[PDB]
Amino acid sequence: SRVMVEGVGARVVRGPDWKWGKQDGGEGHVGTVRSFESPEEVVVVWDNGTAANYRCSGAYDLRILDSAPTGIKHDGTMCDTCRQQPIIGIRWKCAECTNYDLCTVCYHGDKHHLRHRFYRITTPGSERVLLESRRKSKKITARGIFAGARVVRGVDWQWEDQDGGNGRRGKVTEIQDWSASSPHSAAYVLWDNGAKNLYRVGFEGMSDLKCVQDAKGGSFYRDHCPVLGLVNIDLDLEIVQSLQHGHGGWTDGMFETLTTTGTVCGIDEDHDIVVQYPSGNRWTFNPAVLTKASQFQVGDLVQVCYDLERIKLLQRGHGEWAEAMLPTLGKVGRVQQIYSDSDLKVEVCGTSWTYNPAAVSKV
Ligand SMILES: [Zn+2]
Ligand SMILES: [Zn+2]
Repeated sequence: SRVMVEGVGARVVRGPDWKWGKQDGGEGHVGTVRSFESPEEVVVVWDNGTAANYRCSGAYDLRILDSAPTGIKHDGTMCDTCRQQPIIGIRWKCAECTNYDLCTVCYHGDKHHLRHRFYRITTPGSERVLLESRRKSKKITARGIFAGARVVRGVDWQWEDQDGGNGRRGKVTEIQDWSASSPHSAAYVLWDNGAKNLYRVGFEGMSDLKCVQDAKGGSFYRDHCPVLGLVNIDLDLEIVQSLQHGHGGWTDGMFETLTTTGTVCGIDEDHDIVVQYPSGNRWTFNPAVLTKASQFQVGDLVQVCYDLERIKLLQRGHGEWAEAMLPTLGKVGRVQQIYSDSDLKVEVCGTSWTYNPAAVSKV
């Protein structure tokens, strides 16, 4: 029979029955499952330092953002984008393709087709659950202990005064694997006093760090998470690797580039492109490997499309159509925010709406 996996170290966010205000630091803010008091109650240490108990039965206060730090895996599978094998964490199987799967990073990282509906397979024992397309679903940004975060020592600290002392600060440079069997479970810190090291952020449910300034950890499809209880690359890795022959090559530190937008910090002598990512990493590519787009900027004034057929198509295709939007057609408005799924929050007619970026034009 199916049973709950009491996965200590799972990275979680607030769930559908959440009623505890801003205890997590806000929606999309991340925490670590420290332990289970029972099969109904779980202890979470949020990245902001707050420890609290939550319901994981009948009522569900939490969603799983990443279970990979627990080591749970799906032997006999491979992620067809990044080639992780076995898939560690939640398994995401494309329902519309033959024998195609993604890991959680590639799934939330918008790899494969966003209009193809996936199955969520949370555990090896889970029945597969058909989801809505990512293209039509709400995407938010994770916040907490991620690259760029400003941190102090956390509750489970046992590393002497490596930080220079309790309350001394440092910056997370990179989320790493504490061990091969527990990915995404550690954070490398550069302490302000020049010291540096790797600390547990999820490994064995440990919280060595607490951010005083949380950072963005990339975006995810919130309602696709199971309840508990510049330039981008859109080309298949085998392509990338052989294209990289004589243009910087490939190393296993570059997988960030497959799902994370990087910025062109330069152009070298062999006409290859140097690219910097929020990790702090620089990487060099054959220009073929890279593709650029995302047009608009915050504060841009734009005109809403005035072809109703087209704007209906555009809004529906992106899961954001409402008849109430009719008075915005042809109106000029201001880009308030560029969402992670490329849609736009636009101030128009004294309200805000979410628009497909093709549904507006720079004025
Ligand atoms: Zn993957
Ligand atoms: Zn597919």
